Amino acid sequence: FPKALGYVTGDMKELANQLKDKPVVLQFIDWILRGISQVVFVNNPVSGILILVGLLVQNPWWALTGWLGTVVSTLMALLLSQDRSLIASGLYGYNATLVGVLMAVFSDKGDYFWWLLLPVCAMSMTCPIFSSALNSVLSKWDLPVFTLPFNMALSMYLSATGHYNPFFPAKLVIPITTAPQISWSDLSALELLKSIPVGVGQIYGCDNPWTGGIFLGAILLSSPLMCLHAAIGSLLGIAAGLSLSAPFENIYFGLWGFNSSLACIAMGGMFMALTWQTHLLALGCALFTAYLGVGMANFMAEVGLPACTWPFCLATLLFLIMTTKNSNIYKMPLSKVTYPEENRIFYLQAKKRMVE
Amino acid sequence: FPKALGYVTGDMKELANQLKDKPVVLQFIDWILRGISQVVFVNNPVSGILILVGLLVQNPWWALTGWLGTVVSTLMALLLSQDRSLIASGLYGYNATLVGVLMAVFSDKGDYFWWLLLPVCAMSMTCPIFSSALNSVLSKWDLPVFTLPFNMALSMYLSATGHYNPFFPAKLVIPITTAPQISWSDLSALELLKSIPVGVGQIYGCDNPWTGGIFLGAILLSSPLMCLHAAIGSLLGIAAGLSLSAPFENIYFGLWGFNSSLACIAMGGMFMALTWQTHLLALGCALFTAYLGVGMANFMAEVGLPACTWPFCLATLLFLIMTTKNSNIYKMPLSKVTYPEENRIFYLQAKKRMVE
Amino acid sequence: FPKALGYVTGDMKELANQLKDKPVVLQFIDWILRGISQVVFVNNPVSGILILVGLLVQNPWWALTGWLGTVVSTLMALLLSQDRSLIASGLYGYNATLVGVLMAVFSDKGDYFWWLLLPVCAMSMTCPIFSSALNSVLSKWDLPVFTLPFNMALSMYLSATGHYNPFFPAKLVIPITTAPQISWSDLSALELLKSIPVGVGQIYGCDNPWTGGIFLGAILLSSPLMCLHAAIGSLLGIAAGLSLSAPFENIYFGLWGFNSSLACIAMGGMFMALTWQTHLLALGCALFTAYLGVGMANFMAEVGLPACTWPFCLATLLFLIMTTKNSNIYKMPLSKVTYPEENRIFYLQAKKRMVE
Ligand SMILES: CC(C)CCC[C@@H](C)[C@H]1CC[C@H]2[C@@H]3CC=C4C[C@@H](OC(=O)CCC(=O)O)CC[C@]4(C)[C@H]3CC[C@]12C
Ligand SMILES: CC(C)CCC[C@@H](C)[C@H]1CC[C@H]2[C@@H]3CC=C4C[C@@H](OC(=O)CCC(=O)O)CC[C@]4(C)[C@H]3CC[C@]12C
Ligand SMILES: CC(C)CCC[C@@H](C)[C@H]1CC[C@H]2[C@@H]3CC=C4C[C@@H](OC(=O)CCC(=O)O)CC[C@]4(C)[C@H]3CC[C@]12C
Ligand SMILES: CCCCCCCCO[C@@H]1O[C@H](CO)[C@@H](O)[C@H](O)[C@H]1O
Ligand SMILES: CCCCCCCCO[C@@H]1O[C@H](CO)[C@@H](O)[C@H](O)[C@H]1O
Ligand SMILES: CCCCCCCCO[C@@H]1O[C@H](CO)[C@@H](O)[C@H](O)[C@H]1O
Ligand SMILES: CCCCCCCCO[C@@H]1O[C@H](CO)[C@@H](O)[C@H](O)[C@H]1O
Ligand SMILES: CCCCCCCCO[C@@H]1O[C@H](CO)[C@@H](O)[C@H](O)[C@H]1O
Ligand SMILES: CCCCCCCCO[C@@H]1O[C@H](CO)[C@@H](O)[C@H](O)[C@H]1O
Ligand SMILES: CCCCCCCCO[C@@H]1O[C@H](CO)[C@@H](O)[C@H](O)[C@H]1O
Ligand SMILES: CCCCCCCCO[C@@H]1O[C@H](CO)[C@@H](O)[C@H](O)[C@H]1O
Ligand SMILES: CCCCCCCCO[C@@H]1O[C@H](CO)[C@@H](O)[C@H](O)[C@H]1O
Ligand SMILES: CCCCCCCCO[C@@H]1O[C@H](CO)[C@@H](O)[C@H](O)[C@H]1O
Ligand SMILES: CCCCCCCCO[C@@H]1O[C@H](CO)[C@@H](O)[C@H](O)[C@H]1O
Ligand SMILES: CCCCCCCCO[C@@H]1O[C@H](CO)[C@@H](O)[C@H](O)[C@H]1O
Ligand SMILES: CCCCCCCCO[C@@H]1O[C@H](CO)[C@@H](O)[C@H](O)[C@H]1O
Ligand SMILES: CCCCCCCCO[C@@H]1O[C@H](CO)[C@@H](O)[C@H](O)[C@H]1O
Ligand SMILES: CCCCCCCCO[C@@H]1O[C@H](CO)[C@@H](O)[C@H](O)[C@H]1O
Ligand SMILES: CCCCCCCCO[C@@H]1O[C@H](CO)[C@@H](O)[C@H](O)[C@H]1O
Ligand SMILES: CCCCCCCCO[C@@H]1O[C@H](CO)[C@@H](O)[C@H](O)[C@H]1O
Ligand SMILES: CCCCCCCCO[C@@H]1O[C@H](CO)[C@@H](O)[C@H](O)[C@H]1O
Ligand SMILES: CCCCCCCCO[C@@H]1O[C@H](CO)[C@@H](O)[C@H](O)[C@H]1O
Ligand SMILES: CCCCCCCCO[C@@H]1O[C@H](CO)[C@@H](O)[C@H](O)[C@H]1O
Ligand SMILES: CCCCCCCCO[C@@H]1O[C@H](CO)[C@@H](O)[C@H](O)[C@H]1O
Repeated sequence: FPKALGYVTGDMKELANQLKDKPVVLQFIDWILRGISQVVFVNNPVSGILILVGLLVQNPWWALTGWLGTVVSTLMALLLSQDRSLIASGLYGYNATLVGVLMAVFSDKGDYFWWLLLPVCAMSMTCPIFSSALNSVLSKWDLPVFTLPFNMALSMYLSATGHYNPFFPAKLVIPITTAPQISWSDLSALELLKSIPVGVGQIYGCDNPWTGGIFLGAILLSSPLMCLHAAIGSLLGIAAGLSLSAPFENIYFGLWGFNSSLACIAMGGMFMALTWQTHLLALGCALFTAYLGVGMANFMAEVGLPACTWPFCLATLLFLIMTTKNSNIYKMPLSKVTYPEENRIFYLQAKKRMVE
Repeated sequence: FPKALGYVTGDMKELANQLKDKPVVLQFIDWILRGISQVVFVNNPVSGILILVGLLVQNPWWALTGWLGTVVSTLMALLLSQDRSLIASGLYGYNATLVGVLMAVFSDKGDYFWWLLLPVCAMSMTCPIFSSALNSVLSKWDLPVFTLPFNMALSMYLSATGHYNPFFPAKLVIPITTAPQISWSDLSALELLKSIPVGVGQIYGCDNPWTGGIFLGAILLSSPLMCLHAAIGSLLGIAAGLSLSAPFENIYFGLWGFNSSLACIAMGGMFMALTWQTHLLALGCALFTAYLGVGMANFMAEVGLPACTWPFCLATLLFLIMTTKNSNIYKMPLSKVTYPEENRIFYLQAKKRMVE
Repeated sequence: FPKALGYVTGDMKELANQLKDKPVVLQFIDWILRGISQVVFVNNPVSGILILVGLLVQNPWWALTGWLGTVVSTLMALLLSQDRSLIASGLYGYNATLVGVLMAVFSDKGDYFWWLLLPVCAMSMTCPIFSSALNSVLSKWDLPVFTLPFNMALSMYLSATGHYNPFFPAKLVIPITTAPQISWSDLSALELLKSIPVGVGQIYGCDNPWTGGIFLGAILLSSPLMCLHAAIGSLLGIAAGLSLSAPFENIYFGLWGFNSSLACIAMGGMFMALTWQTHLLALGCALFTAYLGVGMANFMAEVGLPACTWPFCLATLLFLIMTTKNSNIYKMPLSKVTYPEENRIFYLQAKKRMVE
């Protein structure tokens, strides 16, 4: 356990290095699994395997379409001569992971609608394009693209099909038009506790509590700090939902937790170096993101769309673009971002250099 | 009167300088009052007091929530280590002024719904963040953020609550679905004249004609040119409304005047040096802004939102980003923007330098 | 024929050069006709005459309002001291061409509603402003503005009037709310073939097949490659429509073809040098653009608007911003863009220089 562990924590760069001479198919599978895990900012193929297992526990059909999307986007990125370092760390696959899974989730035709593999492929082939274009812009400000490629691809696909498409109908999204009757005496502490892993699970559209727990274990295996912040951000989404008197069903289903979870991971040591100041900033950002999440869900329902993780992308870019004159609130150079423990060591070293 | 006057015109930089050694609470109150007056591009705490009086004449509850928002945003800006020069000239408070007032205005729970002070605080704490992020982008093109922070915060809050929220319901916004019967014989010249100050008053969501008049006097006290352009832009909004056969009630209520008023102030000597060419350009921009105002009100009503001053921000940024080869149409360096009289002296000097 | 031909192919730069000394009214008419032809990226006044003839075959009223818009925008661009090279090649007129025609097309008052010439003028005067502002941004990334000026002007005008305006009502746009009954046995190969020129004709909102054919001949006269790509992109839009089970009426009317036609022209040798790789990329972009076209039509119908060519602008900017490490997928310097034959000669020369 102690020896074998260190080999599977972090971003497994030793395995990445040892694969560079191995048969190209093994390298490809490594890129697929890292693409899957990058949905939660993790660059680790063992975490990608565990996330696959969680997807399979939720619904093997969604596991299939998410895996298929990852493969097609990775192949497209190669056909289009994208940067190999980005491909090899999964950054040309994770948006198509979300595309495949959530196309399955929002289909109105149910499990194993095999025709769905056509649009799943089609939209997956657009993810590198979306990814390349956005990167070419945002990298000039040293910002990441997050899941903007996925959200653009999905809003476009779901607007194009809609509920009335004869071939690929989507689920009908209906805006609220009555105040939800709220009976606070039925509030269940056990179900709210359960909503924390579910909120993590909904990052991949999964409502099964066991799947959210498996996702948390995947993150934990890569990085304990990231896992802490995933859980905390899910929790903060729950608290926000209750602050706005949201129907308990939606909280229990994790709909208030996946955006704030993603924002809390990103801000809590990932793209900002972890100090007590940026920890509080990440809690603030998670809360803010939950409020933006419900606002965008309402707004998008007026046009028949889900919000998915538009809220996370917009909020987290906003917090990363804000400046301060506080030396302890430090944004990571993207070329130096790995995972919170390591980022913190970099920050402390650079600070000792600043103090010389 | 003549001696004491000069001390209260302009941006009162002598008082700003004399406060730098005074007790920190007096400095803070000065920053609050300047934040209030910056809603109309004025950097003057006496104007901020007069605007407070106008708010109180409209509705003391809105005065309270606007003041509270200004205070919380200013405190947040300090907690977040924002630039002190910007804070001290009110630029980290005015967006939260609008947030506090217009949250009161669009609440469906009426005057003195004390629970409303919670979201008023919450959204006010986001205004520095919105303000910092936007500034970090727009200042690279030497552009101001205008009221984009406020409009983003408010669209997000109002989308998140909506009309059916059990705790903080908003007013219901209903899109038009019948042509308004228009009886032109009832057009009242007295009421259209009255619509000019009301259009200025609606910059802070105030429909009381006395309040609009007090706002005009606040602007006048700081700068006669800015006050002229406020009035003219309100008037141009009226004319636009009539050009589109708008219902008289909406014109009389000032809904056609506040965006074009703001655009006319901004363009008429503030962010462009005042020449006869830029005066005409500012009239054009005010008209354009009124037309964009009604377009965005219709579009946003389709999703349940008011447009507030999205039209002013988008239109005025558009006119400030346009280039010309006309030496007399000159955009002010932001580091040199104070108020139109002074900006014009700078422009004339720089032009004499250009002619040497 | 052989001698006189070469004088009218391409961008007719010899005529442009010989006009520089001629009476200023002839120069102005040349700028008008080039503005008209730039709707399809053509810089050629004979093509502009042929496109006028096609407009007249569709509906002389639309010919009138499109011509009037071109004239007013060109005059405005001069009044505002815009760059003369851009004006003289039609780039300050084509957005107002579309404004005039499509305001006529979406009016609910029918042919020869003479009052419509007021908003046609008004919105045409905004096209240089929109054009200047957008250029000032996009030219920093070496990107064109495409028809974003037109689409912004039109979305703003149509939102401001809407269907219920007492003076300038627009056509009512109704979102889909039932699945279209689809009877595939009635599919007509003759009508699908006819949909190719109609798809080109709808670039100017024209459904008459003869008008689309005249437009294709205008493009052909300037550049055979551009004409090939116009036809192919229209065809690809047809195929997309059938892939999404669109009602045959909409395909036959060319609604699936005009955006993908424009994208295919732009990408197929115009703003990318033409190689077999960029030819395939342009086919992909045309298909992608057709799918985005239907998505934006659905989304915009939820707020009462047409999509017009928002899809073409957004998709083509996206494909032009994507990077690759493929030396054969080469984006043209804007200062070197003329028409595909010539651009290809430039690319081959620069490549021989790269290989030395
Ligand atoms: C969720 C929406 C409605 C509001 C989001 C607000 C948060 C983003 C704010 C509220 C409290 C703020 C924190 C309160 C005060 C502090 C301590 C402050 O530290 C100091 O200024 C002194 C110590 C030092 O030198 O760093 C740094 C900012 C921070 C973490 C703030 C960060 C931003 C926070 C978390
Ligand atoms: C409201 C929407 C529908 C249209 C908005 C149009 C305005 C922005 C346009 C219309 C008339 C234009 C003005 C008409 C002509 C002039 C004179 C022109 O001056 C000159 O070109 C010669 C003198 C010199 O050298 O400056 C400068 C631009 C200006 C003010 C134009 C500025 C822009 C204006 C106000
Ligand atoms: C319409 C939406 C749903 C999908 C749009 C997908 C297209 C944009 C993709 C699909 C097939 C792709 C093409 C398939 C493979 C090739 C060959 C490839 O050439 C090479 O990599 C080797 C030869 C060389 O060195 O150039 C260049 C990219 C290209 C044209 C690809 C360009 C982008 C294409 C057309
Ligand atoms: C029972 C737990 C051990 C299972 C088999 C060994 C896997 C441990 O991991 C091993 O770590 C080594 C580090 O020196 C690497 O060189 C190996 O490639 C790697 O497999
Ligand atoms: C091509 C698609 C855009 C790529 C932009 C990457 C910018 C972010 O940077 C990446 O963040 C990852 C976390 O998600 C880390 O695993 C990587 O080490 C880091 O380089
Ligand atoms: C190849 C790895 C991905 C999973 C493939 C699983 C195929 C299951 O097959 C599906 O099983 C259903 C019953 O469970 C049937 O109702 C469906 O018709 C059938 O297609
Ligand atoms: C069917 C999917 C196969 C994907 C592998 C394609 C790899 C080769 O395609 C590309 O060729 C370019 C030529 O200039 C190279 O620059 C790129 O590195 C390469 O990715
Ligand atoms: C690369 C993408 C390939 C897509 C292949 C689609 C094959 C469709 O297959 C069909 O699916 C239907 C719906 O589930 C079933 O009812 C049919 O039995 C099956 O033939
Ligand atoms: C270019 C694409 C053409 C594909 C034609 C495939 C037709 C498949 O079949 C059709 O599927 C429809 C789906 O709702 C049904 O409504 C039709 O009755 C059925 O005939
Ligand atoms: C590119 C187009 C691929 C999808 C076309 C068919 C999708 C809808 O086809 C579905 O399944 C059966 C397939 O024969 C039909 O009979 C059903 O009516 C329909 O629900
Ligand atoms: C009746 C009008 C006068 C009221 C009291 C004096 C206020 C005038 O203003 C005074 O101007 C001086 C300029 O020399 C400053 O030094 C003072 O601080 C300021 O109070
Ligand atoms: C932090 C929030 C953004 C600040 C950007 C300020 C850019 C505009 O600049 C400011 O304009 C004011 C008028 O409104 C003037 O009073 C100031 O003197 C001037 O610096
Ligand atoms: C402290 C400065 C801000 C203004 C505070 C005013 C408090 C008024 O108090 C309000 O007065 C109403 C009657 O006018 C009552 O109906 C409300 O219940 C009461 O809260
Ligand atoms: C409760 C509200 C109190 C606001 C005052 C907080 C001022 C101190 O907080 C911040 O500390 C930073 C430490 O690096 C400094 O750089 C900043 O200038 C300062 O604003
Ligand atoms: C910093 C923000 C503090 C918010 C304090 C909210 C206090 C709520 O106070 C309550 O308000 C209700 C609505 O007006 C009244 O009906 C109750 O009497 C009153 O107790
Ligand atoms: C974490 C936040 C939990 C706050 C619980 C406070 C409940 C206040 O009370 C509730 O207010 C609702 C408002 O419409 C009413 O509908 C309920 O009947 C009432 O019990
Ligand atoms: C963070 C949550 C704060 C707001 C919760 C309560 C807001 C709605 O509470 C309001 O006033 C009374 C308060 O007891 C209730 O009885 C009323 O039903 C309700 O209208
Ligand atoms: C019948 C076809 C010819 C019609 C009249 C001559 C038009 C041909 O075009 C001519 O080409 C010349 C190139 O040397 C130019 O110098 C002329 O200006 C141009 O008119
Ligand atoms: C002022 C409005 C924006 C102008 C930006 C022009 C950038 C594109 O560049 C232009 O493309 C045209 C094709 O459409 C070519 O005819 C021109 O030669 C080329 O310069
Ligand atoms: C001047 C060049 C543009 C075309 C002008 C055409 C004017 C036609 O005039 C129109 O003709 C219609 C019948 O066709 C009548 O019904 C309309 O009332 C009349 O205005
Ligand atoms: C009624 C329409 C007439 C249009 C012609 C106007 C041309 C002069 O107006 C402008 O004057 C500026 C003065 O600095 C020059 O820089 C510009 O080149 C010029 O276009
Ligand atoms: C520069 C813009 C000038 C606009 C002139 C508008 C003239 C309106 O003219 C009117 O048009 C009506 C509608 O077609 C007709 O019914 C009337 O007979 C005609 O007088
Ligand atoms: C500032 C602009 C004022 C213009 C007033 C012109 C009135 C033209 O006339 C009006 O046109 C309306 C159009 O639907 C009709 O409903 C009215 O009955 C009619 O009187
Ligand atoms: C700037 C305002 C210009 C347009 C105002 C009138 C537009 C609608 O006027 C139209 O035509 C006739 C004109 O008298 C009216 O009698 C009709 O009722 C109306 O349909």
